[PDB]
Parts: sequence; C-alpha cells; structure tokens
Amino acid sequence: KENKKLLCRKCKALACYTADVRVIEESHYTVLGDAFKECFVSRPHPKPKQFSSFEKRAKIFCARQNCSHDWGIHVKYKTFEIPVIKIESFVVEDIATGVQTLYSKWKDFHFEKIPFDPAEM
Amino acid sequence: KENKKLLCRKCKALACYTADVRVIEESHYTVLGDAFKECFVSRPHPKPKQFSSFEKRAKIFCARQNCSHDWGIHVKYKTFEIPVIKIESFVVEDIATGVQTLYSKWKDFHFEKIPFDPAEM
RNA sequence: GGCGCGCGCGCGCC
RNA sequence: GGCGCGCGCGCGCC
Ligand SMILES: [Zn+2]
Ligand SMILES: [Zn+2]
Repeated sequence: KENKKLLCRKCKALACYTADVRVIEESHYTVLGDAFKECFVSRPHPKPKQFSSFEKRAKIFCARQNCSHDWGIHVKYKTFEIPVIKIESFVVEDIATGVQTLYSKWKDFHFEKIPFDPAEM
Repeated sequence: KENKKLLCRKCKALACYTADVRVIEESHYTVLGDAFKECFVSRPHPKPKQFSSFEKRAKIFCARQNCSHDWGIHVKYKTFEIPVIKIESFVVEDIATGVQTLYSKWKDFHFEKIPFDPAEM
C-alpha cells in the first residue's frame, strides 16, 4: 500500500514513514534506522516490566523543543534495544493527497506490515 | 429471568419487585402498584426539563428517613404521573439466594422487561 | 507496547 | 430518566 508519514499527533513533526516500520509478534511496532533515533528521546520507565518477549525499560517522547509528547516505549528485545511505538500518538498523512488520519489501535491502520527482522539488524 | 427484589442501594430497604416494573418507550422504568408508593417520597425537582413525551415534575427518594437515597424522578407521561427509576440507586436481590447485584445501567440488567401498557392504568 | 478494565470532572441531544 | 461525546487519573495479565 501507499507509503505514509507518521507525524507527532502533537507538534506535527515528521517521525518516520511506514516504509521504515517493522512489526513484532504481529502487534508491536518499531522503527528502523538512526534517523528515527534523532527523532525521540527516551527516559527511565517509572514501572519497567517484563512481558512476552520484552523488558519494558524506557518511555519515549517526541524529541522536539516544546512538545515532548509520549510516543511510547523503549525495550530490550532478544539482544536488541529498540523503540516500540503506539499509533495513537501520531497522525498518518497520505503522501499523494495530504489526507490525515487518527488511529487509536494498530489493527485499524492497514498498511504494509513487514515483520521485524534480525538479518536487517 | 426470575422475579427479583429491588432494594434501595444505600439502606437495603425493599422498594419493589421486578414483576411490577414496566418499561416506557424502551428506556425508562417505572413501577406499578401502591406498595411502591409507600416506599418513596417526592420533592420539588431542582431543575425541571422536558425530554420527549415526559416532563420532569420532581425528584423521588427512598422513604426511610435516615436514608433519603435518591431513586430518580417523577414525571407526567401523557395522562399519567409516574415514577421513573434508575437501577443504579438500587440493589437487585435474587429472591431464592439473597445474592445481590449492582448495575449502573438498565441495559446491563436482563429480566423480563414488560412494556408500559395504559390499560393497566 | 498489546488487550481489557475501573475512576474523577466537563458537554451536548431526546 | 435515557443516550452520545471531551478531558484527565489509575489497575490487571501477557
Ligand atoms: Zn511533538
Ligand atoms: Zn434507603
């Protein structure tokens, strides 16, 4: 499907394109590349936890000046440390139309969901 | 689906039975008979209104003096002056067992919902 | 995160 | 009464 842009629900800054998105265990979403790294800052999770395949360690936020909108978490997965985002904190913008959409749950946003991959990393 | 007793949620007093209840226009619950009239007291309605075919004429409360728990309102439905109750002010007691259930909305409470019938007065 | 839920206050309509 | 919604707090498992 059409590649799309995820912008902070709050400031509207560009976070990533679904192109760089990956799915884990069909329900957890993360973003590839250092580029996405410069886009958020993480911070010690007040109530870390271990569930399924992760150790929820940090809480992440939009890395821009006066927004710091909670974008989700940062976790240890296998031997990787990675961000796991929640579609609710972003706005999906269609590239060829500008149309924007607010999703609350990932199941509702139907785009090409490529499973997370070790090889790539 | 059996006959249950309705009890004032706050003081536990007997208000009425489910066999006496009747549903007006699928959303409002009144009570037939004199017994139920010996159970509540009416008082001026703080801010009368007028929704659909009803007109708020008063607030009704549990009769037991030391209780006075709000049970709902009293309205004019067509040519009738009748009490309209909200299950949330009551405790539904199963007659055989004593088992009591707290509901906040009438839709969640499943029993034989006999419709208001003018013939019955 | 994902899933589900509880609570507090605010608003509108019939 | 009944229904729809907004904002914010918290809980559980996995
Ligand atoms: Zn932002
Ligand atoms: Zn009472």
